[PDB]
Amino acid sequence: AGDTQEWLATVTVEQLENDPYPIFERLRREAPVAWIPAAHAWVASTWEACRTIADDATNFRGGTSPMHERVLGTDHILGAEGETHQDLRAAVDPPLKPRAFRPLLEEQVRPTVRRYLEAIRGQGKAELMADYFEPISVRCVGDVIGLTDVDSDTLRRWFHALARGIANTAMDAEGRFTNPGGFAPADEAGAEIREVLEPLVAKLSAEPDGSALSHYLHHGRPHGDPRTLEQLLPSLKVIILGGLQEPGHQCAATFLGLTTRPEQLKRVTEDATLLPRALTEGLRWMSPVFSASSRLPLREITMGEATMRPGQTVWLSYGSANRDEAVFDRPDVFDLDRATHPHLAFGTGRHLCSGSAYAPQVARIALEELFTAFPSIRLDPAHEVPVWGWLFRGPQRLDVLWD
Ligand code: HEM
Ligand SMILES: COc1cccc(OC)c1O
Ligand SMILES: [Mg+2]
Repeated sequence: AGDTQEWLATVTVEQLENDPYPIFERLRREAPVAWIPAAHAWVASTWEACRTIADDATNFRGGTSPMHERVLGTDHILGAEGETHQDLRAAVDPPLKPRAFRPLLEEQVRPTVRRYLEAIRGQGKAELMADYFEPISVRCVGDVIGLTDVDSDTLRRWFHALARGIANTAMDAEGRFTNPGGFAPADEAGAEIREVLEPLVAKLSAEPDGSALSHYLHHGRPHGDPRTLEQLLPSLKVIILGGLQEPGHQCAATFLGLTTRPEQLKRVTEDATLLPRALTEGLRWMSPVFSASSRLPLREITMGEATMRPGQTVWLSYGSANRDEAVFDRPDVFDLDRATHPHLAFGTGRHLCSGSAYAPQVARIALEELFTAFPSIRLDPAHEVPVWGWLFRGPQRLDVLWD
């Protein structure tokens, strides 16, 4: 145990961001829950540590951190419990259920996908993150969470700024931020978000219209007691971050994973019915919310060498859990035909991702149209694919060619 602690003292936030897999491989073997001094927080790395802490509503509550409070606000849906959590879920869940979104797939999602597809067609090359996956993700999600009138460039800037803020976790032994300037993008985005949402909230609070934000304010509420801006805003920032970022990362991770398996990529491009399985494997293989899910202990609780205390962040590395050798065979490989087993990329239990049904449908349509249009698509050998992050993880660029 002493060897493990000595090694953990050497781990930096930079190493976690740039080379997480060997770190989590060792943690799964030696410390299922471990204190990371560089991040002033615990991290759970095995499947069972993540699942147990995620699910156990008696000993753990929804997570938060000083980054969540700075970037999102204090009382966000991730941290909420009891009636407050059920009220926030009542606000945000209904539009994300299949009964609600099913018509929008062909009426809205596919036309949006095809608009971005048409813009890259004929080039024989693209950088799929900025040119395709991110605009699709932010537009298809933004259009269903009240942000139809925010352009894709702004939505992408917002999610990147908020995600950078959450990732700004370097802290000294006393828990003080060593890079407070890394919050400047999130502060700027937060002010812009509030300036967009505040007038809409004020208008729709008094004159509801059936739109997404109107439902967030009024659904499940007495007439005359709608939710207020501050009751919703931290949770809306949760969604602006992850709702907008994660689907593009699912697409990118699945695309990248497929390229590592040439025969599987070929099979998928010619049989779109395999896309749901590919997309599920993409989430397992490079979980977009790799470790940014979290819980807080409600009482002192010990797992192994980790004695966690109230108020301390326990990050759940679902991405490591999804790479756990005790659960999956050769988890480091993308395998379209992997033996069936659930994954934790959407979490589990009462905080299970509200978007877990909608996101795989956006990603399916995005990849269907891409592979139909460009069956010869491939990575450009003149570029490398930079992958980054341990809290939120995904490819930063996907330079491709096609014939
Ligand atoms: C493939 C894409 C996505 C992934 C991988 C993902 C992943 C996650 C994860 C890991 C959590 C935290 C679960 C936990 O702490 O146990 C979460 C929470 C949440 N996500 Fe998703 N997400 C995605 C897309 C979306 C979208 C598109 C939306 C909405 C438009 C959304 C809305 C939410 C909400 C509201 C929560 C909070 C649920 C709660 O705490 O009760 N997510 N997501
Ligand atoms: C810490 O921030 C987050 C963690 C997990 C999911 C999120 O958005 C859905 C999110 O915004
Ligand atoms: Mg230190």
